[PDB]
Amino acid sequence: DNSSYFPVGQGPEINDMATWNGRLWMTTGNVQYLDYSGAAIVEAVPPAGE
Amino acid sequence: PISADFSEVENAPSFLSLAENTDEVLKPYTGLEIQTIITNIVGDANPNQSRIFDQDRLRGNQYSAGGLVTQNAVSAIPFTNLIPRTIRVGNILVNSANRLQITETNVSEYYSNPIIATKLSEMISDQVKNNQFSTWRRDNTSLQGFNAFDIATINTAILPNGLSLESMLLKLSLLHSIKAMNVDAASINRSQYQVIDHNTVPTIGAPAVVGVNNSPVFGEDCGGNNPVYPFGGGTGAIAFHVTLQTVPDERKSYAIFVPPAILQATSDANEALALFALSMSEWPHALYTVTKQTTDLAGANAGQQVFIPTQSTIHIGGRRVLDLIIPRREIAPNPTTLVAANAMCMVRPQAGPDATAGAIPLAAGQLFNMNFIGAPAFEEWPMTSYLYSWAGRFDITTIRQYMGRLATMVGVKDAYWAAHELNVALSQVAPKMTTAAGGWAAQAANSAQQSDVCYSSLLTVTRSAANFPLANQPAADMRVYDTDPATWNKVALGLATAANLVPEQSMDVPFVVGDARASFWERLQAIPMCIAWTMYYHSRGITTLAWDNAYTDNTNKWLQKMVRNTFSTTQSVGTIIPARYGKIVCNLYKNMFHRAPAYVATSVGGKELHITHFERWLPGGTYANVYSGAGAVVNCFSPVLIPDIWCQYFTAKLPLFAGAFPPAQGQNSTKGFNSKQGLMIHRNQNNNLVAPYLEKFADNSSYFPVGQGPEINDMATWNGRLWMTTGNVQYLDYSGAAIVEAVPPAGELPVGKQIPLLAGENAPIELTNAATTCVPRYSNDGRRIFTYLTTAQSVIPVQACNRAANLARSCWLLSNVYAEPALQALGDEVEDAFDTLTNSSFLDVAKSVAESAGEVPATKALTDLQAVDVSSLPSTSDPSNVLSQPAPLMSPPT
Amino acid sequence: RIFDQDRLRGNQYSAGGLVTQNAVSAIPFTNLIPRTIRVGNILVNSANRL
Amino acid sequence: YFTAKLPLFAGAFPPAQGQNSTKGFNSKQGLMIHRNQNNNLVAPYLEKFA
Repeated sequence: DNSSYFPVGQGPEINDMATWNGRLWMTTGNVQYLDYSGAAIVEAVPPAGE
Repeated sequence: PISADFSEVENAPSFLSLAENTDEVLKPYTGLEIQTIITNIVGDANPNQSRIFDQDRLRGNQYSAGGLVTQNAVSAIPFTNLIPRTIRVGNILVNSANRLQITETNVSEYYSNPIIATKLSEMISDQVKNNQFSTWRRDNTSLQGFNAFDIATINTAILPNGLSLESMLLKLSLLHSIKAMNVDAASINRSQYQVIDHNTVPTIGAPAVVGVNNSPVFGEDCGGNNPVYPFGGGTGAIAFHVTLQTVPDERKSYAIFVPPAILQATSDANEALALFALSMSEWPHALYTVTKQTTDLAGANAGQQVFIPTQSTIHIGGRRVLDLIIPRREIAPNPTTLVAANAMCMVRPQAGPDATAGAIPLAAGQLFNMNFIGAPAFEEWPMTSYLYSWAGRFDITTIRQYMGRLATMVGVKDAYWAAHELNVALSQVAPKMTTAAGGWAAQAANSAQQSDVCYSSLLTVTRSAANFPLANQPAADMRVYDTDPATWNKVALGLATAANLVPEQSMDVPFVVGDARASFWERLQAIPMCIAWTMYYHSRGITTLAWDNAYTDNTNKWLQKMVRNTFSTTQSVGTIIPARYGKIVCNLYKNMFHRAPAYVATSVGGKELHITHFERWLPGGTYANVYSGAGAVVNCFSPVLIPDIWCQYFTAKLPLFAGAFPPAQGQNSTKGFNSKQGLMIHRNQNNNLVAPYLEKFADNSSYFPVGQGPEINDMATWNGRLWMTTGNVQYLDYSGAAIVEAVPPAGELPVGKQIPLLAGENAPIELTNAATTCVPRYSNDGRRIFTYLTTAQSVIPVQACNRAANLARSCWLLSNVYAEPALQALGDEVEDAFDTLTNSSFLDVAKSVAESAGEVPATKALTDLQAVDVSSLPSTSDPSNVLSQPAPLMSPPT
Repeated sequence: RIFDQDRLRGNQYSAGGLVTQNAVSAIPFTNLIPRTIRVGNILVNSANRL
Repeated sequence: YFTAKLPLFAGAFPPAQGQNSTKGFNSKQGLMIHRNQNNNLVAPYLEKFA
């Protein structure tokens, strides 16, 4: 129940293997930081691949 | 609950059964009981994702008396706090013609849980006594950055009462309730803007703006950029002191310390100081405003409406001027020079980010010039202007952390929750009803009747009679506790403690304090209060004009008692005592909702008693009454505020006379009670008037005997509702004469407020949105009132009482559900993984602090060793004890 | 006032699902015989034998 | 109307009877509501794998 907005008072859970996979996606040269619908998030983002 | 068949209404509980004392423990009413019924959100959801902007109505299918079904029928949530100062008129937004609402509080000292001096105080007295052997004036007694001569004078002459903290927590809760409007429009109800202005439509996209002193009309701006108190009309004064010596003699006794434990955040602490100063000066310091974009019902014309929060107009009296005594950064000799002072103040106060005009003008961010001995001149600021500047800077999320540190010093859980109960009780408000035949009505735009409003207690809210600042004070509406500066100073420095003051964790702060949903949730907490007060006033038949004159009248001895006992105007042993019949309403609440109201203790001679907000109202107000469709007043009904579907769909258990009319099912529809129930029909000299089966005493009292009034009897009241719900009742004397009270145009009943519809909604039909239970029985001059029908009109209903005929009625098509309580704690909280990684350490360090109130690692056994003459230490000859109440024994005869 | 107590009264349910409130029916019997009948709003002599 | 026995998802909607008309299954049945980034779309209780 945390798929697009986290439920109030809760945040992401520790899970190593998922973080490992996230590093695998990042270490490719063209990662894209978006949300569940595929829209932009409010944080500033690196020029692509940095 | 809604009834399914006549078998269910016939087996409903009697009123006396629900008013019995109940002994069991019960959970607090968080308002989420109503949320899971009128909303998509069962269980949790993020407020952003839920759009509770559209979750602001009761919805359902309705069944008509004629057999048709009206799908997607609707009803407004009755309560609000916003007051329009600019009403839409003729599709064009314009200035309000009517003066603003006001409220008054009776603040005072009362005995609280008994208080006792701490070990730290004993150590201080021993330090002084030991110091007396040496001709050295020395500063052993300094604590937390305060002067040694100050800790000595804060350690003297304790007051028995106890400590409250309640008025402090009121001011904080009112402020929070106002800043909670500042969040995005997606999570405030649409209806909340249109309870009083039914011709406007708010826009979802843009958040509301919270300003100060902006109002167009009746001088509501309190001097604008140059401010004054809205009520007194004056201007305050505030001064900061490193030490108590620089305080002028006229007011060295009223000084308050500002403990270092607040301001410990690396978050701006100059603001936390301002919010400590705000919570002890007089409230309101200015009239807050909520400006919101809105549009015409056609969507055509757009504008910025102005609103006044109901929290911003209630007067909690107190202190115009303050001396705030700031902690010292570095232990040191008292700063005879200035640079020794400023570079050693733990915080150096400065004005907030807003400019002000008038005498002593303040540029934004201006710095206060510190007070110290031998200074060239004394310096102070007006406090209305000092508070005007920070007024835009507070917000919900910072109040949450503030109160989170405040909780660490003193427990604030139960006290805050009770203060929040007072908040809801005094701020939520609803417009008076319009009589009609059908399901909707509203008063003419920008009329005096449109804006007239009432409390959850069915008492009307008073209006101002002249432009602000008000020249003269209104009567008190309710009485609250006060917070003594003296024992505050004692408690903040660990020198004193009480069982209600035990320190708590920052996580214990109740959920409303943080959330953006809090406005909606306050809106939902006032309904059960009206349900309780409504069942109370409707159990007896007394009319509005009759309550209105009751306190004084000499026509009947019973009526004077019946009002004198509902208000809190009694005392014993120097403390407040709860109203005698407020306990009935409290019991009635506990029995219907299976939830316990928040309470606070009063110590009568050391015996604690619980006061609830049901028991602390004061006499003076007019009672709630409906208006005609033309605007003429109607006196004849008992007091009413809300449609009875609210009363009957949200209670776990209910009184019999108030149950819903059952659905048509084949042959059966509705039915009435007869002589087999102990009842009997009234007849008079006229042969064309018929009154229902009623009590047998009804035969022998055209006038009630003095010392006596109408008695509870559910079934006769039910029959009275059956006569009323036909479209053509007649309200008359035992003889068929007209009563003195003003009566509705024929066949009309009070009905709930109209609001604009969304696509797919339908308006409520017939009596689906009316009040029905308000059956008059006691006239102003002591007569009974009878509901009559003509003979031919009378035949079907009487047979319905005899169970030989059926009467058609409308109903909601809604089933019954009532949840077990959603949360025990009164605070939301969830383990994170780190909470589990670091569990036990927190669990015992917590308990090791809760017992550690007023403790230090040095014990008397160590500090004895350093003493010169141990036998003469006062801690030896005076072991400390809890002070008794009203006062500790003195001068005993040996 | 049993002058007005001269009918069967009650609610009726239709085959189409509507409810007709305050529906009525006459008490069938009598003994009085008019010898002057109202006709055209104007009262006139009876045409029929006793 | 012509089967001796039938699958549950295909049964007829029940007749109105006094208060009751038709009703739906919830989390007590093992189901749960779908929500997305949009705040103005709601989907029924469905499977948990949904």
